Amino acid sequence: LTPDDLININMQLQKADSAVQEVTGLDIKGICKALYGTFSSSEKVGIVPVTSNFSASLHAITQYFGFDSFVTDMPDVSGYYEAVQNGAEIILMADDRTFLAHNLKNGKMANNQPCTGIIYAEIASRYLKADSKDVLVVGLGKVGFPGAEHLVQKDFRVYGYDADETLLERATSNLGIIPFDPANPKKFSIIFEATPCANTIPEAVLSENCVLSTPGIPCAISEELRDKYEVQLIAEPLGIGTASMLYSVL
Ligand SMILES: NC(=O)c1ccc[n+]([C@@H]2O[C@H](COP(=O)([O-])OP(=O)(O)OC[C@H]3O[C@@H](n4cnc5c(N)ncnc54)[C@H](O)[C@@H]3O)[C@@H](O)[C@H]2O)c1
Ligand SMILES: [Mg+2]
Ligand code: NA
Repeated sequence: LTPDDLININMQLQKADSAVQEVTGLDIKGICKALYGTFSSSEKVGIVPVTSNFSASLHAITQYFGFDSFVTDMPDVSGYYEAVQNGAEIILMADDRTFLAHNLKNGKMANNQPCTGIIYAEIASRYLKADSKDVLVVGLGKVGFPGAEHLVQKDFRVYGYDADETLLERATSNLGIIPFDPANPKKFSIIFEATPCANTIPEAVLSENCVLSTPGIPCAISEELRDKYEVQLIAEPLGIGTASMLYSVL
């Protein structure tokens, strides 16, 4: 990582912590502890690079959350061996399809996708100044679906939309979410987006001071629409989802 990148990671996490605290009354750590019922004892976490930067970002992130983390010198299997040999209690590693946390002490394993969906949906659901239990979920994929599922389990009135009609069909029958028509816009104060696309939240769906909790990249909404409605944005590239994985595994 360049000097700029390191500054950016800490800046984004601090900014994310403030935004989450403003919205929910708790920081990311607080959200995680309440979500999972776990507490951190500064567990030793071995981050192993996989050949199928990212790991350097993970190191900065895990240190920020108080973990005793290190990155192995070797990648892949040699790295895994090195991590276990050096007393890693939790292993953190990713290929192109899967990013996992594996707690070797208790056997618990986390997948980044549902962990990210759940925490971003949790943050959204815990908006203190919410005037209803209506929540809009945009994107019902590997991150969105678990997020919507969590909101349903918390007895929220969950509206969902996905541009993939088959996935929308699946979610509407298996989860019991209300299919949302973007052409029939109702106003929401709680929005959860999990899409790799921009401009996915129509203006007409927005109300003033609404919370948009989104792990999606690029941003679901433009800066101009964000400013016009004073949207309380919760958006961070990696750390929040990583914290969710670690706490879910403790
Ligand atoms: N910030 C983080 O920590 C973090 C962690 C994991 C993933 N992500 C990001 O979250 C995003 C979603 O991840 P994923 O694994 O669920 O992807 P995915 O492909 O499994 O799901 C994305 C879904 O969004 C839907 N979609 C696309 N455009 C849409 C539109 N205009 N309206 C409604 N739905 C639309 C697609 O049909 C798809 O089902 C990705 O950008 C990913 O990189 C972020
Ligand atoms: Mg994140
Ligand atoms: Na997006």
